[PDB]
Amino acid sequence: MKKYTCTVCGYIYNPEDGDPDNGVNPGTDFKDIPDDWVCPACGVGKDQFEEVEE
Ligand SMILES: [Fe+2]
Repeated sequence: MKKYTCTVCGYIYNPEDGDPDNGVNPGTDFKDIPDDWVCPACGVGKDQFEEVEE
């Protein structure tokens, strides 16, 4: 799974860690995160994130 970054603030979503305090368990691919989740650092929608190509 690839990491995704919030293109508004720079936060990085790492699938190995998830975002558990907001219901995203470690091991969740970004596309499977429920679509109403927002960036935990600035609050913008998932549509402002982009795949980080390794
Ligand atoms: Fe953000």
